[PDB]
Amino acid sequence: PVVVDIHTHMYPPSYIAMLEKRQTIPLVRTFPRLILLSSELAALDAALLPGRPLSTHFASLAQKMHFMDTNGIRVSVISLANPWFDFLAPDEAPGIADAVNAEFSDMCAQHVGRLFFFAALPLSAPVDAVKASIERVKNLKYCRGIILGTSGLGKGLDDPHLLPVFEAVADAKLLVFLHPHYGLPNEVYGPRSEEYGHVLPLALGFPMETTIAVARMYMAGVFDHVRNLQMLLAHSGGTLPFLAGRIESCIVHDGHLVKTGKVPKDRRTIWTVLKEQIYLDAVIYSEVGLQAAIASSGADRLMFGTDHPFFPPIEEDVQGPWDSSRLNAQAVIKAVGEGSSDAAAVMGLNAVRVLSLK
Amino acid sequence: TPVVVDIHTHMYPPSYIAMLEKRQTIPLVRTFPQADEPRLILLSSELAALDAALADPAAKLPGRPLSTHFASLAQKMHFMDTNGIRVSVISLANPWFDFLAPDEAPGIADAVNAEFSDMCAQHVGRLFFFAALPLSAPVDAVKASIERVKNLKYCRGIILGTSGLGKGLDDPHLLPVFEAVADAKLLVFLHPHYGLPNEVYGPRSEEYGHVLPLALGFPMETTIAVARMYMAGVFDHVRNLQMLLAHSGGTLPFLAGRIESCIVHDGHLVKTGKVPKDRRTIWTVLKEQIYLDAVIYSEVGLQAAIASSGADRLMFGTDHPFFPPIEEDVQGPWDSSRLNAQAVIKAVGEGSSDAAAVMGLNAVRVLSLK
Ligand SMILES: [Zn+2]
Ligand SMILES: [Zn+2]
Repeated sequence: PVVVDIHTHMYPPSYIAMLEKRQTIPLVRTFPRLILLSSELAALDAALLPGRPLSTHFASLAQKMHFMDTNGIRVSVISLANPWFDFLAPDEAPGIADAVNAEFSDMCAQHVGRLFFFAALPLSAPVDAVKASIERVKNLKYCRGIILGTSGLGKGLDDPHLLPVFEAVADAKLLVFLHPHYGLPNEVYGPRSEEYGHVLPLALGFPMETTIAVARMYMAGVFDHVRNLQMLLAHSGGTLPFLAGRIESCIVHDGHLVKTGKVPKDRRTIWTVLKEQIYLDAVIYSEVGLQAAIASSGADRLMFGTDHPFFPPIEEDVQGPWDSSRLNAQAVIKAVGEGSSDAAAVMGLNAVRVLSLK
Repeated sequence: TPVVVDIHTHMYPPSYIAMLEKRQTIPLVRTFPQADEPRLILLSSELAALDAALADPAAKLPGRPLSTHFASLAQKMHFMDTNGIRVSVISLANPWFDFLAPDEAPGIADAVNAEFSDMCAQHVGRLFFFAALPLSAPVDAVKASIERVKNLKYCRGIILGTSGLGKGLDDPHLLPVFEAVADAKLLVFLHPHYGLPNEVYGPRSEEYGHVLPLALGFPMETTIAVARMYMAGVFDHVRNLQMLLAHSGGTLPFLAGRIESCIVHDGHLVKTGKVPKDRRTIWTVLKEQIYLDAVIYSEVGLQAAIASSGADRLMFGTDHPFFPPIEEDVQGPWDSSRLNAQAVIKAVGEGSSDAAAVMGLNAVRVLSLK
């Protein structure tokens, strides 16, 4: 069966030009260096070494195909990487989103049958412009969904003004790939965080941000309001499979919510949402986490990803197989067994079915 | 029939409650004219509701109800009898002595710890305790308190929060505290309280009750604190340190793989020699120096915890009395306790050797509960 990577990124050339133009994070400059995160500010100021290196791996389509060929991946569903268009002024974002989504469509056309994309949306623009962009991207060749950050329009996913956006994407039958970026306020990592490289913001901040975003969305009733909405969660839902039971217990034991009628007997539990409206990527690095994800959403709702090109080997050949991909592939084998139907499903067949790649 | 032990179960002695009643800023206990039962206001996430309640009689009561269960030893024993628990290892709840002034802290801690010992003496064989420390005081005052704690009947460990001496658990000033407790063979029960900066929950945070700070803030706090300890090499510098993590390690069993991948793929750490071949992985630490409570509410989470630390390193708890049933006239076991017992049964099977271990025999062995 076919191996599909649904969590894989590129920065197209026109997007790169935007980051070198910028004065504040997010930005790109030579010391090029990719400085995307708030946690990287202290290292940047000391260097004005900071952030992570900008490589050919972000920008080159040839490099993407080579990665796929050397890591046993047949199909990639590529997306613009964080932070997308969030920093752009409301009047300019639609035009830039258009140009970038056009570049992705054109890239996919270069390797017919091996490349599809999640489109990025001009979420700093008015809702009318966002809806216009949605209608445009659903008619671009090779587009198979939307990538969305946790901040939504700027006030998170429980923002009432975002509901028409959710409705529009759902009605268009576009899968929403939710992806972190803002992490947690750097103060939580304490006065020694610089000593630990990027480990705390990447290993903890990102998945925690995703969990909080989805929990807010769930608590605000978004999934009930937009019943046809389907969402794919980055990094196996962040921590959601592990905390789902705790969330449920805290809800049913919340005095205020129960007494104010927010916990009716017929409420759809987070477990139900996890099985009905949520897909999970398998970017989790261990069969321990992966088994929890499978138990939460079902093996028919888990999808292999690599997070290419963010985790290259540090000492091994960057042109050879990547450990950061192998770890996830091995997690699948260890959890459900090599050659099994579950393995085939997670490794690509689920994505083929859900994204109509067949 | 195997002994059932609850290792995550709390009390506030009347003297401690008296301190909170006198406080003008969180943490505090306050009575409002609307209700009769006092309000327990412990968390920074509760400040907005507290300020609104002080300025408006129509606003919702802030914090949670200060039920009699917090101070009543009789109600603790009733709870144990009605929930099939033979032994409780009780502990002062958050925020312990963290808020006390340095000068006063050691004396108060010593007295409160003495009170816990005396409570345990009331029901011999059924009650043990984790002691709390005066961590706002100088490190040598803390070490003096650990020495006293060593001498107390029924004490089997230390409970503490994530702030340490004030700079978190990776603070090198805290290393001798870990050394002293480890040398004393006192298990360290790490428990959340401080959560996350409230802005992370967004502008509609006040609409979701306590769900976000309790369901997310608490376990995330625990995960961050332990990850900091791990990255700072605390588990390597104090090889005999044994830690019990609240709420099945927060999120650690689910993120352990991600943490490991981020380490081995960190350019800075690899290039500066911080990822040597002989590094003890988080998986190794989880099997060798970490115990996990089973306060996770689902077999899904529980199975991940078991795979991470092993069935011999998981311990049943209830978090009594923080999650009472909301509906009146309710009889029998608390749902919040029953959920955890059912999670164990679903994960490892009723009457199994693993079930006996998680439900009490692990605690009996590790904490020498006879
Ligand atoms: Zn990514
Ligand atoms: Zn507790």
